[PDB]
Amino acid sequence: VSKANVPKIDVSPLFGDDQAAKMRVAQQIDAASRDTGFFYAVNHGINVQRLSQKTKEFHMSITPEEKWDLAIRAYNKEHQDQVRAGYYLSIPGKKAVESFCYLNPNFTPDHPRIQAKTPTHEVNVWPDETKHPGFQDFAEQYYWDVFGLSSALLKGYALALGKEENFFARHFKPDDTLASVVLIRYPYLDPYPEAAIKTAADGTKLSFEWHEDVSLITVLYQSNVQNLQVETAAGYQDIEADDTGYLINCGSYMAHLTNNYYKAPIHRVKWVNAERQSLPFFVNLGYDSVIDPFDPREPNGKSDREPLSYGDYLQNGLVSLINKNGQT
Ligand SMILES: [Fe+3]
Repeated sequence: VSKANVPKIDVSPLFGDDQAAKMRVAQQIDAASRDTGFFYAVNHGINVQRLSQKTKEFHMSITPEEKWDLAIRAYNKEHQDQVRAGYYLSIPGKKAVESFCYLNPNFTPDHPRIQAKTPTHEVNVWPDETKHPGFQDFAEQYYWDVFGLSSALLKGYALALGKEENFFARHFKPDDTLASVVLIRYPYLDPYPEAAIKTAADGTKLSFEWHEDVSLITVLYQSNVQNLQVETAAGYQDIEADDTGYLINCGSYMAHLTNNYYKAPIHRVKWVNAERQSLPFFVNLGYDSVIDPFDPREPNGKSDREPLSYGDYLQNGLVSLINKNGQT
């Protein structure tokens, strides 16, 4: 199995006003997006040591009682309003992964999308402050820290495609973004439950099967344990780990609006028996956000693809992904 070319891109110019330096970053983003589809963002300014530490404290200290109280509807019939946000339980002996998902902290009962009961909008659920002091504060802060990095990355993608730098970012707003953070624990288990290991067609043992991401872009921090593979025409290639950088890829909404010029890379998660974290931030726009599709290959950029509302895209995509790769 070969190793994927995943460049490390210094994204710091995207926070500045040196326009030529931003263009040189955008060229590297373009090149990566047309190759394997992945790159590492380095010099990003986020304290990822604190993120990993606080996440570890939470996963290791939460109890079965608390997990039921926080569980999404798939695990607790009482929580009919929690489809996205909450705890995703492991099943001892059957399912190893567990995770906690939270959404825009601005989604409160006062928010009009919550008042209207618009699909995909939910109010976050949190553990008791006294049992997990500082966790909610850290998690909400982190949402806005990674929001800020993601805004900057969206400027790079816009420039890469020959658009003005706010082309995507103007639709990525703190008041309505459907973006999510997922705090995923992959445990060390001995013996490891065979039910939690899938066998790929090529024989590889997997924790999560091939998929395209449901996102505009995905902004991922992982601990330093190699696990990801990307599909190329010549087969799957290993993505090397880097626990100081963020791993970035496009989701299927980017592929739609660029007429597959920037594809959403197909990728999968190898089984590795090691305690590790996987902390994605899924960059989603607003429920009514629409970007007119275009084709960067054409002189006039004309595309015959229908504009797709981001909310309808996200509702369909989240359900499709559960149906194909299983309830996480
Ligand atoms: Fe993915």
